[PDB]
Parts: sequence; C-alpha cells; structure tokens
Amino acid sequence: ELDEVDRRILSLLHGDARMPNNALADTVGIAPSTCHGRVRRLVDLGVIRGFYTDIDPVAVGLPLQAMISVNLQSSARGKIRSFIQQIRRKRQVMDVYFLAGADDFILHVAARDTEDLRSFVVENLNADADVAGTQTSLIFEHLRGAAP
Amino acid sequence: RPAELDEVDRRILSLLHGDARMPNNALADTVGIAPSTCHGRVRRLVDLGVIRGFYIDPVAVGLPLQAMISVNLQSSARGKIRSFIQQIRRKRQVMDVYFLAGADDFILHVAARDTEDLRSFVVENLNADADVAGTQTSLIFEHLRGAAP
Repeated sequence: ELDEVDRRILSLLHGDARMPNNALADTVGIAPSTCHGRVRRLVDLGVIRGFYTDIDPVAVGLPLQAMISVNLQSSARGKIRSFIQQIRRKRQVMDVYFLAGADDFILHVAARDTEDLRSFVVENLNADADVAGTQTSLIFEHLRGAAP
Repeated sequence: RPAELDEVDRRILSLLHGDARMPNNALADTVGIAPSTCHGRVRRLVDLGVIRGFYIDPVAVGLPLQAMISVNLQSSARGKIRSFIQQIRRKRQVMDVYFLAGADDFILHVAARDTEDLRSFVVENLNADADVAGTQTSLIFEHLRGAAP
C-alpha cells in the first residue's frame, strides 16, 4: 500500500527527521500541500509510529535503566491487551516487547534511583495477578545509525 | 551530565521528546523565548550530547520479521565491546542495542525480511566472529509508552 513517493518521503525523513516540509516536498518533486497530506496519511495509517528525539543517556535525569521480563498467570493471559495498555501509561515505561519465548513480555524502563525503580515494580507489577518478573540492569542503550 | 540544564532547557527537551517535528518558531513561542535563542539552545543540547538525535517508521514495510538476539562474547574479547557495538550499529538490520549486566553482554533488537535474512545476519555478523554465542528470539509486537513526558 506504499507508492514510491511515500517511499522517498519515508527515506528522506528517516535521514532527516527534522527536515522542513518545504525542502522535503521540493526534494521529492511534489507540492507542499500534497506532501503534507501524504505524511499526515502515513502517520495516520501507523506507517510512521511517530517522530522522536533521542534524549541523552537518560542520565538527565533518569540514570537507571532496566529490562523487566514479565510472566503472568495462566488465567490472566486473556487480559494481556488490557494490562499493557494501562501500563504503557506509566512514566517509567519506555518500551514494551512481546516475544515468542518463555516470557509474556519485556518492559524497557527508566528510573531516577533505585527507590523509583522499586516503586515501579512494587506498585505496578507486584501488586497484581502476574506470576513473576525478572529485572536485569541496563547499562547503556543505543539507536542504530543505518541508512535505508 | 544533569544540572547544567535550566528551566528553558527542560521545557525544550520535554516539548521536543514526543514531537521532534515541532517547528522552531512554535517551540520558541511555547517556551516563551526568541526563536534565535531557542535555536542556540537546541544546538547547545545536541552539542552536549543531551540530545543524541532525531529519528520511527514501523518495520512491516520490508522487514516483517523482528527479533531479539542476546549476545555473549568471549571472556578474552570483552574489553573490545565498545568497538564491537560501534560497528554493529551500522549494520542495516539492527534497530536497538542494549548493554546488560546479566550473563549475556548485550541484546540486539533487529528487523529482517525473512528467516533466511535473520539467519544470515547472525551467521555473517555474529557467528563468524570472536563472540561465544547468541540466542535469537522472535518479536511479535513492539510498543512505546503513551505517557506525557
């Protein structure tokens, strides 16, 4: 469902997320109106999940990062879609990964201190119907600099 | 390095976190400073490394199969970890790199078109190098948090 114009738009935006629409529309060889509409369409269809700024090692000021693999009870599995929803709304949570392995999902989280992390685990995980969790320390995370 | 950020820098980072495409004029107006001053401040933030970059097109548009590959290096190869990633990041399939403190040295969030592509990534970029082993696992869904930063 992607035409080559959308492909050029996506490639250029991948390389320059901050690219002004005039320059983008000109580089693609389209009109600014049509370019903006195409991009809005792309965001709407979920083709672009969003545009983001990669802020710091999170050290300013969430220096403590973690990966929490969560296993739910067998009866609670039916509620999985809901569980993620409410939990995505939580401050500390940045990413959610669903895997095809032993764990139901993994939570990539950021916290201020050990007390903040512990607070997240206790209030959001330990106080619910989920079997268990394994928290492992994140030392650094990096995006990837590869062109499309 | 925290604490070398004023309320203006804070407002800038907060506004720019979710909306990387917020125009400089709109940003400066919302923060209540002149656009020139704002540009200097954003440039400042990028320079300090406080802003690592601006980037999220899905993946199913060419790479419908996603994986998480946990890598364990040799005890002798560990010292060069910084270099390893420094190369592995440039590889087309890798989306994320996490350094961990568990048994495995790091985990790689990657995207590939098919299982053969994934297998090729592991063989040619990992298996044919000085790293002890890898465990490649399937990703079914990926999410970011819809929380107001």
